[PDB]
Amino acid sequence: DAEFRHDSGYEVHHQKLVFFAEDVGSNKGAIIGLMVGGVVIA
Amino acid sequence: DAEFRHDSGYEVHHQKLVFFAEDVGSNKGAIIGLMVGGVVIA
Amino acid sequence: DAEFRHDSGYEVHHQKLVFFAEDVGSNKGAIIGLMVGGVVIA
Amino acid sequence: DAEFRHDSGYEVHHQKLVFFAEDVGSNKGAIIGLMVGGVVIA
Amino acid sequence: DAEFRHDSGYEVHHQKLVFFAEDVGSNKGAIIGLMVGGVVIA
Amino acid sequence: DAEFRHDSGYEVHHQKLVFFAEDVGSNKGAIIGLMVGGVVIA
Repeated sequence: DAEFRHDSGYEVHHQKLVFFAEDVGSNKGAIIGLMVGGVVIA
Repeated sequence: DAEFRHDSGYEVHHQKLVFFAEDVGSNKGAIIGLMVGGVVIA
Repeated sequence: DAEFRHDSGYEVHHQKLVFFAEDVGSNKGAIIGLMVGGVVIA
Repeated sequence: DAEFRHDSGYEVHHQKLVFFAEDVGSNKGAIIGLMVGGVVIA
Repeated sequence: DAEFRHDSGYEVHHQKLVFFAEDVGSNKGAIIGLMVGGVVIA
Repeated sequence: DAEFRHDSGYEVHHQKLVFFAEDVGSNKGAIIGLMVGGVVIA
């Protein structure tokens, strides 16, 4: 008997690429990328 | 007996590439891309 | 009997790439990427 | 005085995505693509 | 006086994604891709 | 006076993604990718 109780709100379980989550102040250079050679933020 | 209880749905998995989620202040340079060589944000 | 009770608590994840979590002051150079050679933030 | 002497190397740069170069034996599964989820080779 | 003497050409430039170089025996599963979730080779 | 003599000895490589170099026996599972979750080779 396999009883899997998952009352969550997502379907990810491998790679989760996302910035923030709740609430931040100011995003002055928010970047999230693998092998990203080159990026300038004021 | 396979009882899978997932109160959410069936989509978005393996790779989740997306910025934000709830609500941020200001997106001054929000970028999310792998192998992205080149990007300038004021 | 396999009783898995997970009320929105995915602690065991593969790869979780995300900045912040609760709330910060100012994001002046928030970057999260593996093998990222090159990045300038004012 | 800017003297740039480049006998070769004027066509590709930044991102060089290509398989092989001189000569291999057998290509039984030669793949080169970023974010490529799904591929089966016998 | 800037004297740049570069005989050779193609070889590398920021990102060099390529398999092999001289000559191998057998390529039974040659793959080169970042963030590549999924690949089966016999 | 800047005398740069580079006949076959470059330094600006940044990212060099490539398998092998001289010559191997058998490539039964040759993979080169960052953040590659998932790969099976016989």
